[PDB]
Amino acid sequence: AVKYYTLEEIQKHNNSKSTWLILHYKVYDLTKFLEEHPGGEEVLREQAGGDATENYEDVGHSTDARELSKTFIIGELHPDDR
Ligand code: HEM
Repeated sequence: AVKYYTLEEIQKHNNSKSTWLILHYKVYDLTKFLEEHPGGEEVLREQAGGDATENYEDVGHSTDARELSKTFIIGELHPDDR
């Protein structure tokens, strides 16, 4: 099965308690990854609650980074909001 979230509910996860963001229509919960991110947490918090696909691809993450990102996927963006 697959869980779908709307932009409306995703935007609510941008506080000290929860940090979600969208990348290529997938929703990631990076709450616990903020302090481990080699790129720092400020760059993630700034994109929280929205689509950060361009900024993500702009930096050109390595293969290993993309493999690791999969562990943080909690669902996908609802088809109606794409
Ligand atoms: C999906 C979660 C993400 C994972 C697993 C992740 C992982 C990493 C890793 C492992 C690196 C080290 C370099 C590399 O291997 O490419 C890195 C660097 C970096 N990340 Fe991320 N990242 C994520 C999302 C993002 C997002 C959304 C942004 C910005 C909007 C971002 C901005 C950066 C920057 C600026 C660097 C440093 C690049 C440099 O020093 O040249 N990352 N990230």
